[PDB]
Amino acid sequence: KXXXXXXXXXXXXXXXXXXXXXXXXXXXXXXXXXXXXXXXXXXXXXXXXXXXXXXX
Amino acid sequence: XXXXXXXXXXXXXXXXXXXXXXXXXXGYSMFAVGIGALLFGYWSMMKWNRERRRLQIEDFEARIALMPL
Repeated sequence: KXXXXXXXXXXXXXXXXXXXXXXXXXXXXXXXXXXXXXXXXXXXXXXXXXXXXXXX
Repeated sequence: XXXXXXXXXXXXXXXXXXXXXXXXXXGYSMFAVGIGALLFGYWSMMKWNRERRRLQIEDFEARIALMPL
């Protein structure tokens, strides 16, 4: 019969897709990003005049 | 006639003879068999482990093939 086929060595992970079904990419479990990214500004500080301490 | 204990020596039993002598093993020849058995030991053992690999991959393939499980 044509039923006989030997594995020989290994599968080596085969990739095949045809049906897909709704694609499905993003679901996971999380609903929200939560507060998003924190506000951070970049401008590079010049010198900053006068120290905070009593002795200057 | 007088009869007493007679003297007999014949072979004298050999006065102090060494019996201890080197036998079978020589020295360098024993290492050729000793280390020779080791080199024969690893070569015979590792070929079986390569034959075990034929079984190993085939055993884990059964898990991948079985998805209704």
